[PDB]
Amino acid sequence: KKNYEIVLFDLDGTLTDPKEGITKSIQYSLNSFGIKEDLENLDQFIGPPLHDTFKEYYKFEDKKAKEAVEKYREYFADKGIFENKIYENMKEILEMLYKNGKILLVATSKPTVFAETILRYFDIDRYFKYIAGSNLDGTRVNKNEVIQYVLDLCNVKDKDKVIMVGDRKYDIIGAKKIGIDSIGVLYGYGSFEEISESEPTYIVENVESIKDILL
Ligand SMILES: [Cl-]
Ligand code: NA
Repeated sequence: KKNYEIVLFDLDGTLTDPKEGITKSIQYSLNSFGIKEDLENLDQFIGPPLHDTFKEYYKFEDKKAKEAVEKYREYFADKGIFENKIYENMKEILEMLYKNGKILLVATSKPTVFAETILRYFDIDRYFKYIAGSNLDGTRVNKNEVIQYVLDLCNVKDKDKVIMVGDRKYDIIGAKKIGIDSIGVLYGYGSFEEISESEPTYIVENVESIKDILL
């Protein structure tokens, strides 16, 4: 069994669930064009780019598609950003890791400002040394790039004591490009099919099981 000293976490689907704010932001946008939808029917739009949702599903023209994105962003910045749910038991495991002296980092494709806002909202920002996401109104940053960035801040030499925790293949692919171990979680947005096919170092069903691998 290996002793990991640096643990990286993705945000959405790993630490916190953004379902409420994302679906409500889409609903608000659709409403702006007179389209009524139940939030349950918008869950499937958590993940793909908004362009695909408005263009491929709602068949909005390129111009109407940008107006839809603007309305989404308006609601998200105002209220959507505060509509997240922390996964049950995550605060406890972060506290346990931190108290054992592990360095905890966030490496996410979500904009940094949003990641920091959310971690601050749940009073868990304090457990992370560095938090790295993408730029607001910028290009979505790839996972290997944000993982490398955050390790470089720690001036890491022994990459064997580093591990990435995430709920999507993108987290595992990122980890493999960097040459670090990974935990693929199943309680987020990645299916067992997806996670198992990405071949992470470990697979966990729930938050509590993270303890068994890291401690
Ligand atoms: Cl990557
Ligand atoms: Na995620």
